[PDB]
Amino acid sequence: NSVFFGKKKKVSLHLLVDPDMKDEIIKYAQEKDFDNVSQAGREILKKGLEQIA
Amino acid sequence: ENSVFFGKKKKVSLHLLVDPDMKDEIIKYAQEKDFDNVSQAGREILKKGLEQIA
DNA sequence: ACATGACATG
DNA sequence: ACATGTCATGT
Repeated sequence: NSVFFGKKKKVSLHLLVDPDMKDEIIKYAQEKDFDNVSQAGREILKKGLEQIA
Repeated sequence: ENSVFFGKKKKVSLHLLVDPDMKDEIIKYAQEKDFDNVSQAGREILKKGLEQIA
């Protein structure tokens, strides 16, 4: 991850979520990701994905 | 308005950049489970992820 | 590049 | 009210 030559750019993920859900993600971002919400969203999505398989 | 009084919550925008590989995975899940509705797949996935945390 | 939203079509 | 995308502005 992070910066390096040829690294593929990220793609826009845009969706509507419940207020409570977005708030949990924001709190999580402030405590673990330096308030970077999109970073927090990826970590949580990754955690959600391994629960699928 | 009405639905509001009974607890129906208006959804809010979550906009973030994701690695192309992860999006392909959210999309494959949307295909298998939500009739390709990526937003709905993202909610279900995010919820499972949040359930870990707390 | 990336992070956030405001615009902008179906 | 949703779903998805592209612009635009400040990092």
